[PDB]
Amino acid sequence: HHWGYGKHNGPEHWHKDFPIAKGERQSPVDIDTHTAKYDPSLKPLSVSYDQATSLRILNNGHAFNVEFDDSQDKAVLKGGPLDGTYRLIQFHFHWGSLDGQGSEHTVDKKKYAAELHLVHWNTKYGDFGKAVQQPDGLAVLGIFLKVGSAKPGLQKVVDVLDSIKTKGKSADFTNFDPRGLLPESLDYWTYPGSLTTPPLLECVTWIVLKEPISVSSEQVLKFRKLNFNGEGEPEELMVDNWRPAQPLKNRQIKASF
Ligand SMILES: NS(=O)(=O)/N=C1/NCCS1
Ligand SMILES: [Zn+2]
Repeated sequence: HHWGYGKHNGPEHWHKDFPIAKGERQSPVDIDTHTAKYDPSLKPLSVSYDQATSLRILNNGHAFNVEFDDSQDKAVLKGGPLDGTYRLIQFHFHWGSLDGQGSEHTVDKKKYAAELHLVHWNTKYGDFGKAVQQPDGLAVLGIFLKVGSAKPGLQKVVDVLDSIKTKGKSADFTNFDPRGLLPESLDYWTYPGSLTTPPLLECVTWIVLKEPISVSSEQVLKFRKLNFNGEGEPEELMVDNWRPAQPLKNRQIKASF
């Protein structure tokens, strides 16, 4: 009976195996744009993905991860609220069964069709596993997806999904450029939070871009053809793999703009 997104194992049940689900800095959250305050102490955000080196794509039964070679300082996030350098290790998405839902964060209660998470770890801790024992161990760059025009930079991901339909399948996925997934503007909101999947660790500085990217209906429809189940098992489409907004508690959301 492991965790998932269904009636009997979904987000309302995670707290039994992962009590931090009811913690003081859980994610995602609703971003109330009128209560968010501009912070002139934030330095410019630096997304440096030119030497990023993707290696593989994997269906983990919860989403798909595009994994990077993080053995050297290549694809990094710096600046903004961050102290020091954070290295990209993977990205993945959360999405819905319908275009009117799928994002994890919300903006004045608005749900987007999907949300992209670029996961980075603080290099002062040496690797990802040590970083997730630290309150400033991770930085996740969150980007909203709306349905409209296609995102050309996403198509290479879309086109490999047929080869990883089911849980545990993976494929070679070299030379993917994550710069092709970024909107024009780097205007963001930031707050301290957590991973949004078990184990829900409270190690994340969230950086959520204000400008969504547009993807086409055909692109998101291909996400929704993935499966939560493994091969040869009854089909459960991989849809609505998002955690709803959690209590803000004693936090302030800051704006960079
Ligand atoms: N959705 S998320 O990016 O906050 N969750 C994660 N769990 C494992 C590392 S990334
Ligand atoms: Zn995520």
